[PDB]
Amino acid sequence: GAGPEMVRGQVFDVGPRYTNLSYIGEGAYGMVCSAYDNVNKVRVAIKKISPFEHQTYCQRTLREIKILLRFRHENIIGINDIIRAPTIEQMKDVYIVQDLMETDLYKLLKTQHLSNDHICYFLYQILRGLKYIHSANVLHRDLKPSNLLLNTTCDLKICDFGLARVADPDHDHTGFLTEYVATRWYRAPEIMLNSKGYTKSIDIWSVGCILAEMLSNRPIFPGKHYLDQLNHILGILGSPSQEDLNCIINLKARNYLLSLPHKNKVPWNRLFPNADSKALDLLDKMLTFNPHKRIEVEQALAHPYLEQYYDPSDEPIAEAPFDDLPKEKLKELIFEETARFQPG
Ligand SMILES: Cc1cnc(Nc2cnn(C)c2C)nc1
Repeated sequence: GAGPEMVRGQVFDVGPRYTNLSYIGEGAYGMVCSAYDNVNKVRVAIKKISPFEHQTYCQRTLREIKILLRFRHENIIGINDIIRAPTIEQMKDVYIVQDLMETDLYKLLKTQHLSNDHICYFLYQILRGLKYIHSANVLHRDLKPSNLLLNTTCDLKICDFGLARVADPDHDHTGFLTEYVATRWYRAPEIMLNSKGYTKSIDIWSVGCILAEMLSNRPIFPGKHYLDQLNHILGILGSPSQEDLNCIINLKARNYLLSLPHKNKVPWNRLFPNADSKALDLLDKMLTFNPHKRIEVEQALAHPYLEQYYDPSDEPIAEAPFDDLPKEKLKELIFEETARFQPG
């Protein structure tokens, strides 16, 4: 006989297939470990999910499961296996089995200086992954260094699709200071002004912020609270032009911007004196105030900075485009979506 494996006073019950566990880290509702896969004879990553108590955990779990099982791309993390009980009644936790990566960009940026060739390659793979996501009419909505995994040879995979949504550009408008879910430092200016984050331009902003942080090892706009985030953006971009204010029809939002003193643009090359001039030209185009003028993913890939990698024939798209449900229907939905990994 035998008993289930334990990590730090936690059931991490993945055996007999997955053994020899090491703690990696965690989040709000999951411990993450590596484990030796006895079938494929490789170490893998396993994330323990326990979402059946909160309906926002269930929504987020299901959304990501569905997206990652549909998606297939070298720059997007997949799901290799899902472990759960054979019945709904006995199902308490779900384990998601994924390729084991060495680290993430957040950890790498706190410890390592990136050469220009590393920055270039990382940015290429982010955008290549993002082209596929956007081609499926999906928005990631939470791109940040900790959601970018790296292997030992610096190949990059996008993870964490829990906040992802289908794009909805005609329902993007909202009022001033609308509360938002995604990570503050990577939030586009429009979120704080008049946007629900339903357009592809929201992810490009986040990629711009990540590019800036790769250049200096420091987040470019570290806001300490909701409206501070906009202070930081305007601090570097300067005051919006008359033309860009004219696109902001909502009066509360517009008049807030008109109330502020004039701020000068901080030149990119002053902020980043050792950066490649082409990297700073692309940065400028991704961190454009006005989301309609902001560069799109496919244009970013065609930018001179990425000419060593750019190859649209090797940058694939999705074959096709990709609520009020209680906890019990969401549990049934999660059970159903994970059925393909069961023995029999
Ligand atoms: C899904 C997933 C999550 N994490 C990893 N690896 C990782 C990240 N940080 N560290 C220290 C390690 C070992 N691999 C895959």
